[PDB]
This record gives sequence, structure tokens and C-alpha cells, in this order.
Amino acid sequence: ASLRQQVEALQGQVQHLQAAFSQYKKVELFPNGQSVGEKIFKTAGFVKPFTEAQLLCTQAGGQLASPRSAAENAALQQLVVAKNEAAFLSMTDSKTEGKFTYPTGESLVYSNWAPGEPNDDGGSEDCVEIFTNGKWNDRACGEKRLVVCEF
Amino acid sequence: ASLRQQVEALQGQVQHLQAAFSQYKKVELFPNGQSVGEKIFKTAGFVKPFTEAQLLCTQAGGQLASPRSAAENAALQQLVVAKNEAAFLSMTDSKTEGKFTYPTGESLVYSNWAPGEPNDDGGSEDCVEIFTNGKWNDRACGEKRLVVCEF
Amino acid sequence: SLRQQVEALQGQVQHLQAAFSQYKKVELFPNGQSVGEKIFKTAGFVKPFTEAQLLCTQAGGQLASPRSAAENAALQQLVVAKNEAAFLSMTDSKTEGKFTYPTGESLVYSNWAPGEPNDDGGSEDCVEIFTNGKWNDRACGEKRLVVCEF
Ligand SMILES: OC[C@H]1O[C@H](O[C@H]2[C@@H](O)[C@H](O)[C@@H](CO)O[C@@H]2O)[C@@H](O)[C@@H](O)[C@@H]1O
Ligand SMILES: OC[C@H]1O[C@H](O[C@H]2[C@@H](O)[C@H](O)[C@@H](CO)O[C@@H]2O)[C@@H](O)[C@@H](O)[C@@H]1O
Ligand SMILES: OC[C@H]1O[C@H](O[C@H]2[C@@H](O)[C@H](O)[C@@H](CO)O[C@@H]2O)[C@@H](O)[C@@H](O)[C@@H]1O
Ligand SMILES: [Ca+2]
Ligand SMILES: [Ca+2]
Ligand SMILES: [Ca+2]
Ligand SMILES: [Ca+2]
Ligand SMILES: [Ca+2]
Ligand SMILES: [Ca+2]
Ligand SMILES: [Ca+2]
Ligand SMILES: [Ca+2]
Ligand SMILES: [Ca+2]
Repeated sequence: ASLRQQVEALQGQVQHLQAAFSQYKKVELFPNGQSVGEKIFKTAGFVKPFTEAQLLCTQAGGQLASPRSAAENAALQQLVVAKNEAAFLSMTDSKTEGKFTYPTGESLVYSNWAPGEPNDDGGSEDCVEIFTNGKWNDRACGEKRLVVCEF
Repeated sequence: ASLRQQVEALQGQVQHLQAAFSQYKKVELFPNGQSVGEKIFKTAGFVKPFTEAQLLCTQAGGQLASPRSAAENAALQQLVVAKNEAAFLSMTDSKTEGKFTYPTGESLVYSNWAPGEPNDDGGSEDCVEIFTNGKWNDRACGEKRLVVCEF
Repeated sequence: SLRQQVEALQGQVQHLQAAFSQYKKVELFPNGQSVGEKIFKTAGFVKPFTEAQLLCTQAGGQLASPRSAAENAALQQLVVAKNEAAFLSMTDSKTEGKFTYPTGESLVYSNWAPGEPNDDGGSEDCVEIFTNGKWNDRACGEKRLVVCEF
């Protein structure tokens, strides 16, 4: 009977919440975040070696930036450009040299290697950095790079 | 019948979100945000020339700080004071000298000019900065000022 | 038709719950910590006690006030991450030797380093927490990491 009115009432609160949430999300991502589809990149704004970077992201309930399409890569590139610091991706070929995988162990479904890469320089480049131009380069995991997590 | 129970269950989930979100709004706005009415100012925490500052805000889905009332201007001032750095506003008289407009092209509905301003010093001041005392001054767009966006 | 509107409302709420949960993770990284119903967040810079206290209150919160081992460990994470000791909210400004919260009540938990509090130089009324989580009374005029709780 009057249930129709409890429906409309709830409709109002939900919609006011949707509106405030949309506003607060835009505010949240400025200036250190970028959303693309259902994924959100956020940079910590400082550099760390791979192991440390990876730990910061996992402990925060996410993982290191893992661009899976050209659209995701471009979104990530924006933060790298904004900070003017190359960043680590999540992917490594530590298990089997030459075969880059995501943290889950799955093979890459997208790549944006710079010309000549990956080249395993010095016989010891198992992590991946993304440059300000959005291209990728395998690099030693001990180097320090911008920390960007995805959620 | 069962529809009544469903609506009641949603009401409880909504209440939970509302309370939880209320807390996160405060957390998020600390220390670089300022809420006033339905507007939110947030500083990027660094300085840029007007053109770069404007692009940052627009690409983030907002625009440069545009106080439209004394209340908004006072809220913006609080951030500026806290960061101890003058900030750009969105408004310019780049189109017609002496006529300041918002990015939308509409004339100012509020202003807080320091005495004697705007004065187009050197014949080349088309942007606007807000001081820590909350007053406005027209200024060369090439200068670097604190980036504060509104959402 | 009411049952169809309820279904749409159900969808909206499930979507909001999922988005809010994702958003919380984003907000807390890298400067916040959630413990129980409390959230610590660092401003990422240092200030003297009075200015730090003002920043927190103006933002609708207060300075870090760990009231249990669990809260202290969470706060400790931010301190370690920034590698900067932080001010707590508590002081014995009113009565030497009796530390109190901003409300005025006495401490209900403490984690003092060995030998502390010692009012060194006869003038230490504020509290700092080290990277090791232990507390030391310290001069309020020193500059320490600002960490608020909400
Ligand atoms: O240091 C490992 C790195 O060396 C080479 O790249 C270097 C240089 O040639 C490049 O111009 C700059 C800018 O990209 O980076 C390094 O200084 C390459 O062999 C590269 O594959 C390798 O990872
Ligand atoms: O330099 C442009 C600026 O010059 C004059 O303002 C001076 C001073 O009075 C102001 O407080 C500071 C603020 O940064 O700038 C100058 O030092 C005025 O002519 C002013 O209108 C003008 O924009
Ligand atoms: O007066 C400041 C402070 O001095 C002493 O503590 C110092 C040092 O002894 C400790 O190793 C480190 C711990 O990280 O803290 C200070 O640097 C103590 O006398 C202490 O009570 C006092 O507040
Ligand atoms: Ca290898
Ligand atoms: Ca390799
Ligand atoms: Ca390489
Ligand atoms: Ca002009
Ligand atoms: Ca002018
Ligand atoms: Ca001027
Ligand atoms: Ca004393
Ligand atoms: Ca004392
Ligand atoms: Ca002491």
C-alpha cells in the first residue's frame, strides 16, 4: 500500500548518495589517480625498488600497475608524465627468463615494448618499467621507480 | 509482502553506506580539500602557469577555483593560507581586456579585488590570483601559482 | 511495477557497495590506516604541536590518539612508512606528570619507551611515537609528523 512511498524515499537517498559519491571520487583521483573502465590507478608519489613497491600495493589491497590494454596504458602514462618518473609494472619474467607474467602467473595479454625491448640487459632484467612516452622496458628489479598501484 | 522486507533490508544497507561514507569524506578532504556548500576545492599541492593549471583541473573533471560568493572565497582562502601560496582562479579577461569572465564566458557574479585592482600592470595581466588575505589581483598568466581545482 | 523498481534499487545498492569498497582502498593508499572504527591519516609533513592540533580539529578530527595496542600498531605503520616520528594528541600541560586526552580524561592505554615520560629539561609536555611504536614525552615546540584520526 504505502510501500510505494518507502521505495521512492529510498530512491532519493540512494541517488543523493550516488551524486555525493561521484563528486568525492573525482576529488579523490586529483591529482594522483586515474580511472579507466572499472580500474583505478593511484601513485604513491615516490620511488621504490620493485620488491618494496609490490609490497606497498599488495598490503593496500591492490597490486602494481598492470595495464591490459592500450586504454589502460594511456591512463597509466598520464600519471607517469604528471610525476615525470618512470614507474614499475607488476609483471616479471623471474620464473622463466623471457616469459613475462602477471602476479597470478598468467602470460601477458597486452604489451607496449620500446623498440629493441625486452633485451635482458646484462643478463639480469626481470622487471618492467613504463616511460613517460608510455613505452615499456625491462629493467633490473633493484632499481627504484615510481610506485603506482591499481585497485 | 516479501517486497516490504526487501525494501527494509536495502534501507539498512543504505544507512551503513551513508555512515561509512560520512567518515571517509572527512578523511579524504584532509589536508588538501575544503568543502563549502555543495562545492569542493582541492589543491594539487604544487604550482603551475595558468594554462597548465587549467588543463589539470579540466582533465580531472573539474575546473580552476571559481569562488562565486564571499563564503566560497573564504573557504578557498583557508586552503591558500594553509599552503601559504597564492593560487590562480579560473577567470581571465583574455578575450576582451577589462572584462573578466568564467571559463563558461559569463561575467563575474562576485569579486574580491584588492584596492586598485585589476590594473593590468605592464599592459599584460589577464589572469587572477588570490592572496593569503583572500584578496584578488590580476596577474600575468605565465607566472606560476598554486593549482586549486573545484569539483 | 513496484517489484521492478525494487529490483533496480537492489542493483544500485550492490553497485554502490562494490564501488565504495574499492574507493576506500584508494583513499587509504598511501597515507591512511583503518583500525576498527577509527582511521588514521597523515598530512605527510611536520609541524609543532599547536599547529598540528589545529590542522586536525579544523578538518573535523583530532591528533592521533591510540587507545589500544591494535591502534598503536596501525599508527606505527604510517610512522614507519614516512620514517618520521609523529605527535600524539595527549599532553600533561595542565598538571605535570598526568597525561590526558584532548577531552580531559586520563590515558587508558600507554606505550612508553623505557624510562619515559621523563620531562627532560623540565619541559616536555607533548608525546611523540617513534618508528618502533614506543612513546617519548617531548617539547611541544618540536616539529613532528602530523597524523590525525577520524
Ligand atoms: O640500464 C639498462 C638499460 O640500458 C639501455 O638503456 C640505457 C640508454 O641506452 C637509454 O638511452 C636510457 C634511456 O632509455 O636508458 C638507459 O640509460 C638499454 O639497453 C635498456 O634496454 C636497458 O634496460
Ligand atoms: O608584479 C605585478 C604586481 O605588481 C604590484 O604588486 C606588487 C605588490 O604590491 C604585491 O603585493 C605583490 C604580490 O605578489 O606583487 C608585487 O610585488 C602591483 O602593481 C600589482 O597590481 C601587480 O600585479
Ligand atoms: O630531549 C629529547 C630526548 O632525548 C633523549 O632521547 C634521545 C635519544 O636518547 C634516543 O635514543 C632517541 C630514541 O629514538 O630519542 C632521542 O633522540 C631522552 O632523554 C628523551 O627522554 C628526551 O625526550
Ligand atoms: Ca632472469
Ligand atoms: Ca629477463
Ligand atoms: Ca631493457
Ligand atoms: Ca589583455
Ligand atoms: Ca588584463
Ligand atoms: Ca595587478
Ligand atoms: Ca610541564
Ligand atoms: Ca611533562
Ligand atoms: Ca622524554
